[PDB]
Amino acid sequence: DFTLRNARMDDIDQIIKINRLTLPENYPYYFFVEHLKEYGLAFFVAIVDNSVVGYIMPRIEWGFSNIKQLPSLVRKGHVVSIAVLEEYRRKGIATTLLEASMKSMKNDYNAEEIYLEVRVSNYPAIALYEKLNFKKVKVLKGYYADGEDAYLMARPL
Ligand SMILES: CC(=O)SCCNC(=O)CCNC(=O)[C@H](O)C(C)(C)COP(=O)(O)OP(=O)(O)OC[C@H]1O[C@@H](n2cnc3c(N)ncnc32)[C@H](O)[C@@H]1OP(=O)(O)O
Ligand SMILES: [Zn+2]
Ligand SMILES: [Zn+2]
Repeated sequence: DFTLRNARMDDIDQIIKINRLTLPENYPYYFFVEHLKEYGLAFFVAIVDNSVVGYIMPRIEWGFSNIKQLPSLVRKGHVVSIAVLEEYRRKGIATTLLEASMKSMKNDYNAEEIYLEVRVSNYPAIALYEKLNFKKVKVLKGYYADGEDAYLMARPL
């Protein structure tokens, strides 16, 4: 099994190892800390055997909606990053991480929608998001450094 808690400063070292193990977008350490500091209530880690094996890093933004047809300002949550170590996958960890963060985005930060980008070939992540009722909003052409497209995916909270 596993447990969930809010991320702390001393988790950063492990969050970074997980990020570099699982994703090509390898942010600097200060990028993680700023999100921990500013939006920490929605920033969660998954713990197995006393170690972090998964994380979700949020940002709460103010600006134009990804959902509403006409240009309108909203508080929107942004899943900047989420990852789970390979050996602990398919156990419901990312689902739980996402759910906890979405709840905090709504209850702590009063966000009314949540969004993210994901590589079009990332079927496990896309499946994960769609299972949580995210919808593909549009294709972002050449979004990634290597030129791969992303799906912008979003939903109300
Ligand atoms: C904004 C984001 O950062 S975009 C990038 C996301 N992060 C990454 O891609 C990093 C590498 N990949 C991973 O860490 C993981 O595969 C994650 C984060 C996508 C999923 O973590 P998991 O804990 O394994 O997801 P979880 O166990 O909650 O599974 C939820 C559902 O997603 C789907 N899913 C997860 N993995 C797969 C897979 N390999 N194949 C098909 N569907 C999958 C399933 O529908 C699953 O439910 P089910 O198997 O019971 O039917
Ligand atoms: Zn993003
Ligand atoms: Zn709270």
